[PDB]
Amino acid sequence: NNVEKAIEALKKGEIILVYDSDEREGETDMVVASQFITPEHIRIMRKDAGGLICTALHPDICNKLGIPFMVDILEFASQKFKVLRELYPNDIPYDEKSSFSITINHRKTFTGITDNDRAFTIKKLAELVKEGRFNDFGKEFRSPGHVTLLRAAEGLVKNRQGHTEMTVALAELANLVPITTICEMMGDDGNAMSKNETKRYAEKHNLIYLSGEEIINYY
Amino acid sequence: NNVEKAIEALKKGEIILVYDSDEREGETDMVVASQFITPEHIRIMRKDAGGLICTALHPDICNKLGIPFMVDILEFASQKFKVLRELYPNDIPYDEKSSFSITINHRKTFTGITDNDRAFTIKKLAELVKEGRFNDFGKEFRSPGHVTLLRAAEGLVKNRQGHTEMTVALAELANLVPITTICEMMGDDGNAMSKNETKRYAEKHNLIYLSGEEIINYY
Ligand SMILES: [Ca+2]
Ligand SMILES: [Zn+2]
Ligand SMILES: [Zn+2]
Repeated sequence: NNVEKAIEALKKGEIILVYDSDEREGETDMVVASQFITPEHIRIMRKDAGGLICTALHPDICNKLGIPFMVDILEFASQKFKVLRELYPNDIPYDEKSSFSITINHRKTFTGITDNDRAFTIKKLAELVKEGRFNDFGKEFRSPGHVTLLRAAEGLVKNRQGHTEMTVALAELANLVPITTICEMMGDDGNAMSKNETKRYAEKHNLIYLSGEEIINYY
Repeated sequence: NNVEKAIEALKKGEIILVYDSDEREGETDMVVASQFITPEHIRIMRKDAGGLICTALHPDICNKLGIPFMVDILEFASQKFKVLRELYPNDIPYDEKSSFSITINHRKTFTGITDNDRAFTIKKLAELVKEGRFNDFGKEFRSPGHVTLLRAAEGLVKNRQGHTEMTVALAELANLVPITTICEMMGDDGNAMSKNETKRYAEKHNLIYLSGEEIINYY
């Protein structure tokens, strides 16, 4: 129904809005299939959403490339930088653990933060995966950079119900490269844009709007 | 006089604009003293600037906190995570190393991304430093988070002339806690907002428009 529409929207390279849940973060993210990302998508995200621009990757891709969770990197590096051990995220409110990963940048980009640079870098990642050029990964990108990556949990929505898993799930259902770029919608009252408020944005912009349970049930 | 003008502005908790040299980044960053940060500050930055919201710390503050360069952490972790080996920052886009450090969220924040959460996270960090409670760092903050920290170079603008050093140097002259929060301004053409547009922006909002080399020369 609504999910199907969302799937069709993704194949056409459009942006969809996704609400997680009232009991979890209670935030709405703008979503786009990374293989169709454009400079215009980013400009719209920094302007109309305002959160962090992140690109979520399916666990299968992360494994083929050896991409780890950021916490695993810090935990290991604490042997030399002790303070990192003190910063461990053992108390995250809305969930057990975060999906944060490393941050990259295309060695070809200048500063890497402009809309053109980020869309370039993101489209390149999605393209290298779709073409199976895994051996060219380390060659095409560097790190750190300005493009933040997220790693979706093994089993997707079965073991974790975050925007990271949900959006990747939708891309899999659409038979696309399981890679998505998401950004949270912030409000003018210093908090996250309300559910009713993001919903309006969706209808007023002809975009499809979904909630966590809808996607999870379809999966 | 132009620099001292920006100084009086920083102490008043105002946002100042800085345009660096054209032979490096050729961009304009929004700048404000982190100890005087507010949700509105973040909101303005994400809407009219759009870049990455970063907090730059004086090298002395970094050493007392144990905060290293993100490149050092990845260089070390590459012993276990091979993917990081092929991403060695040997082709540094600008100077020698990236000023990028770790990302953090104060533990008493919820999602960390909202304007209130990020402003709280930056203000509490300024408070912790000003009160000299360095050993409380891990007690109050967690990593990774939604705010990106930058580590200024030893000797600041004397050894490195990046946005990170110029803005921190200012905080020193202003006799404030040497911690600043910066956001690069993005243009609608997909690139960084040009100097002509930043000047016009500074005028309409009546904000100081300081030059990069002016700050260094005065230092
Ligand atoms: Ca989140
Ligand atoms: Zn989320
Ligand atoms: Zn206090």
